[PDB]
Amino acid sequence: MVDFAFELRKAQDTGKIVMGARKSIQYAKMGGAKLIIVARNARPDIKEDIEYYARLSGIPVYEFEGTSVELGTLLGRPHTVSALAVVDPGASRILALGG
Repeated sequence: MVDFAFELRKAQDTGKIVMGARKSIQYAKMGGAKLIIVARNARPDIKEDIEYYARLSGIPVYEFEGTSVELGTLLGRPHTVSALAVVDPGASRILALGG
């Protein structure tokens, strides 16, 4: 099974990700990510904008089952992260979550 926590870290360390709602929306807009991940408690309008821009470009969106606190912690940050975009999956299987 594709293990979200492990593969996300592996993408972070061997590929390229960008963190936060601001950059995640930008990258969805420009068609410059391969997956957008949102925390379950991402702000409704931010979820909706991400889902919309990703749909325009054919970019899958995956909702992480935990909070932005948990997502931040997984990503090695002492702050919330409510969304991120995987630009390059590196050696990871993270894009399998896009279905």
